[PDB]
Amino acid sequence: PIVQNLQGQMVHQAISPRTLNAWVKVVEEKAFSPEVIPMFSALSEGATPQDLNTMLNTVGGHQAAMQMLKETINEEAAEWDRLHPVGEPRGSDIAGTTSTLQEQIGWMTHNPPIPVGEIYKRWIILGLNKIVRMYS
Ligand SMILES: Cc1[nH]c2ccccc2c1CC(=O)N[C@@H](Cc1ccccc1)C(=O)N(C)c1ccccc1
Repeated sequence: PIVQNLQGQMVHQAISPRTLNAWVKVVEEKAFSPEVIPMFSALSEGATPQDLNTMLNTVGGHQAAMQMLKETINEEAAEWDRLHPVGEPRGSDIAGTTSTLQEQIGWMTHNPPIPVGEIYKRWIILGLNKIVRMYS
C-alpha cells in the first residue's frame, strides 16, 4: 500500500503476509458470499495495482471464478482505453500488467492524481460482484 512515512513522503509499504492470509481466509470461509466484498475493501486500503495482483494471485482453486474476474478486469481495462485513447495510464497499466510499482505510485501522487489502485479496486469489485451473484 501507499503510506505517508514519518518524513511525510508518500511511499510504498510492502503488502503483509497477514493481509494475504486474511484475504484467502475470507474467500475460503465465506465461499464468495457478499461478505467477501467489504473484506476485500478493508484489506486493500491504499493498495497499488501491484499489491492487488499479489492479493488476487494467492487465491488457489476457484479457477472458473478467478478466470471470470480476470475477464471482467480485461473488459474494464479495454473500456478505460476507449475513453482514454491518449496519455498514461493505459488500462493495462491500471491492472498492473504493463506498469511498475513506481509508475503506480507516481500516478497515485500526481497532480492531479490518477488513483490507479482505487480504479483497479473498483474493477476487481465489479468482478467479485459477478462471482458473488453467480455463487449465490
Ligand atoms: C497464469 C494465470 N492464469 C489465470 C487464470 C485465471 C486467473 C488468473 C490467472 C493467472 C495469473 C494471473 O494472470 N494473475 C493476475 C492477477 C489476477 C488473479 C486472479 C484473477 C484476476 C487477476 C496477474 O498477476 N496479472 C498481472 C493480471 C492482472 C489483470 C489481468 C491480467 C493479468
